[PDB]
Amino acid sequence: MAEVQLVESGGGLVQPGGSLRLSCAASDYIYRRYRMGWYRQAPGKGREFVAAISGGSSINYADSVKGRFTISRDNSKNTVYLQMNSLRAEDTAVYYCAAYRIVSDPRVYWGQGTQVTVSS
Repeated sequence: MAEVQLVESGGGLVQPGGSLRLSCAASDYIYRRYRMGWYRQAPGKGREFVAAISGGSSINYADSVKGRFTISRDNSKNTVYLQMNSLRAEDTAVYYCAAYRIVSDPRVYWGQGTQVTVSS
């Protein structure tokens, strides 16, 4: 059998113009072959794409974060990072890591989310 685990950290409270760095640590099964993405959801709104990496396609960013957020990964730690710069109040949301491999797995795996609050 294989273990599936996604662990997010790095959320917190900052002011407009501030910055954060989120991390998503994945089990080996997931990290070696799945596309890994960040999504976010504010209360009352739908969940939306932020950025993604790996899984056989190139890095992709949502329009609303291009140039301000940067996704990367460290194979020695099985971890994906989201460097978040120039934060705006409208970036306030729960940020979720997700893993998906649509050619071979009918399941999307989600972390439980980390809260990002941008408030003056």
